[PDB]
Amino acid sequence: DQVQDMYYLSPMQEGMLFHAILNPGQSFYLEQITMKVKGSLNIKCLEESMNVIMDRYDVFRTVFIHEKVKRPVQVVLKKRQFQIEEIDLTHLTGSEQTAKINEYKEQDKIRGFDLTRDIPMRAAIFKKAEESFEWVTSVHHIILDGWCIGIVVQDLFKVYNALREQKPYSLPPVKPYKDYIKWLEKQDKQASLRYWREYLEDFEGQTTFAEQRKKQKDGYEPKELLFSLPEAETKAFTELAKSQHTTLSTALQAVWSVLISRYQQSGDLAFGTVVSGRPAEIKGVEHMVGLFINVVPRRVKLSEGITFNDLLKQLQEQSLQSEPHQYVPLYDIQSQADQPKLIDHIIVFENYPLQDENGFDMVDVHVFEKSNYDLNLMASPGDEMLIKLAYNENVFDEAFILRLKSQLLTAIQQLIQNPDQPVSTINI
Repeated sequence: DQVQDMYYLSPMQEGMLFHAILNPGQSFYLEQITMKVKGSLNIKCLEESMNVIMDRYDVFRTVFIHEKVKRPVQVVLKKRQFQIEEIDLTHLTGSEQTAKINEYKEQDKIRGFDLTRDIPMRAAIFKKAEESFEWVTSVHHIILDGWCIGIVVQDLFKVYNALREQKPYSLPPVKPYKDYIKWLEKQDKQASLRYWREYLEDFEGQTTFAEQRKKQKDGYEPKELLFSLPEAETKAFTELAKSQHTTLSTALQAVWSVLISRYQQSGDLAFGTVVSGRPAEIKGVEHMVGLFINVVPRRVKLSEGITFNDLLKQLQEQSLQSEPHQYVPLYDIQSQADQPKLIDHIIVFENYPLQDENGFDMVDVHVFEKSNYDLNLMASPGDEMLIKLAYNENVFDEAFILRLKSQLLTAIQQLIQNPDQPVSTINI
């Protein structure tokens, strides 16, 4: 028997499987990480390590069954042999190499995975010269969300550097993903839907930045504007969040709420927020690897005279309230609102972005994921906080995105200088 265990899918996994099967070739749920290596890499040993990781993390050994079954199940296989696709490009010119690697990345996006058979993760390493490699890893988020990859990479290099130097290693114990499925089977699914319904009671709908949306035919032209919050502002922003017993993520969502209240001319608004999805009742949940994070609606109410510190408190409390119900798929929430466009942009605060020795230099790490919203506000910590506006240029002009950058920066500065004044006083 190849099967170690078999159990049901989380609601989000089930939604993901259904949409993946029905929309093949479209890059859904696919993350592609490109690592450019400069230095010595022991590929054979890297492969050995990957297979240690295969046995360490049950999600990599999981496949899915949906045919001739009453309800889909995920099956953990006792052992699965991983193999790196190693490609030697050394006999090609530099332009040939790049074309070769882009060709691979483009066909890889279309290929996706057959979730009923494949390991939902693969790796190709391209050798371009003696000490230069390009290492493309693809993964399906039904087994591992984007905020988990770092954990796995860290363990992979720990195994790798021990194996190559012939040293012993030990790794901390990790709970299996089934433990999260078991936690989910104790939750009251109807109470969680009721939570979202009541939270969203009487919320009416909103096209964000409607007067700025280009009304063109459908299509996605992905663009990005990257910028940073200067260190002194970043410091004061962080101090304010700490002093108010909240997070940088919540503080940024609060500032964004003020900006959107002005464009929408309204005090009742919504946007999507990526939440961790990790239940505190699950001892050791921070070390688990699998699909946890979710996009949920954030609804913000701005009354007359509300201050920034008021807003920080309103959002911090609702985050905590929401925590037992973060497993509900957005689709099911939107159906409880008879509003398929309840939200149309999101805010993503990523504490530990993969994109910032082992005997080599990591020259660059780039992440690709397909875009599901026409505007995405993305931020990560640092001495100067890193902010990205990722948008669909077929909808928003670059000039408008640039105005949004200067408004966000001036709104941060003004709300941290006067966090106890009505946010209606801020000049944007």
